[PDB]
Amino acid sequence: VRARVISHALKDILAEGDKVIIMGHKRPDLDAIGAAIGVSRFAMMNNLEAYIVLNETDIDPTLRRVMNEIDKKPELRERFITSDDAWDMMTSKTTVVIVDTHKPELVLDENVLNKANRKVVIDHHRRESFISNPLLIYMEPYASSTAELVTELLEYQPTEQRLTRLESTVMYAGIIVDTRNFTLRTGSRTFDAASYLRAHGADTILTQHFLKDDVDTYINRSELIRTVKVEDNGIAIAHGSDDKIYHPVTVAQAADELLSLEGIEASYVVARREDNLIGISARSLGSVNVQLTMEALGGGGHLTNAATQLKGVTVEEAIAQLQQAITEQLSR
Amino acid sequence: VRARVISHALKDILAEGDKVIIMGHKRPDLDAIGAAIGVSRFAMMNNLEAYIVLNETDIDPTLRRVMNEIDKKPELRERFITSDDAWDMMTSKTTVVIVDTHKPELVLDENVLNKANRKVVIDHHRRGESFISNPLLIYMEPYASSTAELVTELLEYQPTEQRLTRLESTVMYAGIIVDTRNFTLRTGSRTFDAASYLRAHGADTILTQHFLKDDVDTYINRSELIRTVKVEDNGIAIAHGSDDKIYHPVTVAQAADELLSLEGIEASYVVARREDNLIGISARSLGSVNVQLTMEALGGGGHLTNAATQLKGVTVEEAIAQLQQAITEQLSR
Ligand SMILES: Nc1nc2c(ncn2[C@@H]2O[C@@H]3COP(=O)(O)O[C@H]4[C@@H](O)[C@H](n5cnc6c(=O)[nH]c(N)nc65)O[C@@H]4COP(=O)(O)O[C@H]3[C@H]2O)c(=O)[nH]1
Ligand SMILES: Nc1nc2c(ncn2[C@@H]2O[C@@H]3COP(=O)(O)O[C@H]4[C@@H](O)[C@H](n5cnc6c(=O)[nH]c(N)nc65)O[C@@H]4COP(=O)(O)O[C@H]3[C@H]2O)c(=O)[nH]1
Ligand SMILES: [Mn+2]
Ligand SMILES: [Mn+2]
Ligand SMILES: [Mn+2]
Repeated sequence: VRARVISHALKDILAEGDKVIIMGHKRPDLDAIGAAIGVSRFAMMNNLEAYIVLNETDIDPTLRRVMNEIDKKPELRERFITSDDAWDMMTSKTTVVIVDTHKPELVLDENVLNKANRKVVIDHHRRESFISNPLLIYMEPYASSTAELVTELLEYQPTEQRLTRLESTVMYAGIIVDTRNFTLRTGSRTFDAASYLRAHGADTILTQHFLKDDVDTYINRSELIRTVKVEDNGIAIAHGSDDKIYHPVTVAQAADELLSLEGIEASYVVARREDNLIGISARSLGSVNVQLTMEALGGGGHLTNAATQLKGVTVEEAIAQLQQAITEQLSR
Repeated sequence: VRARVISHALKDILAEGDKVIIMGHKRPDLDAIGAAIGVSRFAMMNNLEAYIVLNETDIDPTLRRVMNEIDKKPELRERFITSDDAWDMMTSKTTVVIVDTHKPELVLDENVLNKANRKVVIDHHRRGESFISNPLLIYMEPYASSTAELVTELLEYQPTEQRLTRLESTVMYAGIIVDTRNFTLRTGSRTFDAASYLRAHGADTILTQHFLKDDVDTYINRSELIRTVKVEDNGIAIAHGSDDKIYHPVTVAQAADELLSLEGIEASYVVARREDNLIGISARSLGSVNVQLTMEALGGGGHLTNAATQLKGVTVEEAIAQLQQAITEQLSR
């Protein structure tokens, strides 16, 4: 429906410009990069000239692995340009496309954004702040990702110049990342888009390769997990020893990983973050609402994803406050 | 369409028999069960009479978790019958459908098969020497992900008044997940089309996660093999269990497997006390390093990516040593 008209409607909004320039959000992830690459391709399909804005300093380790493939094995590189090159090349008929974000403060380059007279916003979140006077707004909160939304727009244009395998892989990876391998916000349309991409060469094992965790993170993550106590009621608590500082990501990951073990519906992981700060990551399948649990300990978030931080306490005191909160939350 | 043709042809063959009996392979997995279920929904969509064969001895831990949900929908629970119930109700007009196998000695009940007059076969394996005798229809597709994927396609072309239920599509979806290791093996656009169809009918991802939860204890175990690894610069990794401890062959195989999922690892070698006298080596590789050669050269063997060996007498630290030496060997040309 929307996806039907908006596709053709925007090859027109794009047909009316010298070039098209694409920007994601700062610290681009694979949804951002894949969505941009898609749109890149969507424009090329109408022989429109397209470039994606990326600076050396935006490219993190995960993205770095991607870009190495992009240099070693295609000609995808040459469509990536710096902020400067973007500015020094855009007129006022140049269409800027914003993918995977809607707040201007978050756009990869607010200057390249502000300069452009013709703005379009493709994002899959819900709407305060927002881009000024956009020629079009494709906001669809129920998609899994921006890469999904762009995938189903590709399916209307000149079938001629097809998605490369590699472009497909990266779009695919963005979907994998945002859905956690098809376990979150996945609808039939996610699978429709995954079908389309896989039809065009999307490599699942290369996708695995971009995403692989490292040894030390596994080891550190499992240190927390081997301490878990699971209650009959499905609540599970793991912890780090009070004398050891854990990186807050491996704590978040531990909490996630536990949701994949039998009998665990909600996970809480407690570990020293700083010299006088304890962190707790909470996670659930949706039966237990871990937002309430974190809010009652000074944190917050969403029903299945939440966290909090506590100062001055030892690991054991925070666990105590944690149990107090849980037993209070699930008294019946 | 081919599947449209097959769908419609199967409708005739099922309707002209007097009822349908559905049977997968021995120690059925979620795919065989998902597939059988889909076939029984297919039948119902044409007010045919369908039964799935399943004995209580034929239900592993995973499957029991699944039957636990099925018991809540009597309509669905009542479709499953035992080998006996099945034999005593077969006639000459009864049509038996084999799912997820094509090998007569792999069928769940050889007896029920042998009494079968009218037969159908749907599988995603490739033909071996043996084969179901004189089937009325054959829907094999060696490149598909699962029999659940194939059955799913056939479903798409039938009356939709009494649709595939939420619970039915969930089990079929689970079969696809097990067979493809969560869309990481032998997955194709058609696999995603099946998945989309299933998901459109309420296939529940959380419940599927439930069916497939790992054992806490076994996570921790596999964890302390992986915890031990040392990865050389060339991407060869070596993990070991203590020699005083003893590990399940599956814990070991899983550790070696799960090491490949880590960054910068081309090949894994896990080594742990397999008995009291014996030591075990599991070896895996992305596809580059030649774990076969390494293992063959230790009185073992397997395949380029998946090989292994056992060594009786030695103790781990020396088994590790024999590994280093054999590796150092094929490595330096
Ligand atoms: N009201 C309130 N809410 C809070 C507070 N602290 C955290 N939250 C909220 O609760 C969410 C829980 O994630 P986290 O456990 O703190 O843990 C962090 C972080 O450790 C985790 N994370 C970061 N990178 C990764 C990753 O590569 N993988 C995984 N599995 N998790 C990651 O996700 C979280 C960060 O993302 P967020 O979207 O911000 O998601 C946060 C955030 O929305 C707080 O003091 N007050
Ligand atoms: N020449 C020679 N070849 C050998 C020897 N041992 C194994 N092989 C061959 O190479 C494969 C290596 O797997 P494994 O590490 O020994 O590990 C074992 C076993 O631990 C593992 N396994 C057992 N259960 C499971 C399971 O539920 N899941 C998974 N992923 N693996 C399992 O699969 C392997 C056994 O099944 P196979 O299909 O036969 O797979 C074997 C077998 O084909 C040997 O001593 N000499
Ligand atoms: Mn993003
Ligand atoms: Mn996104
Ligand atoms: Mn199968």
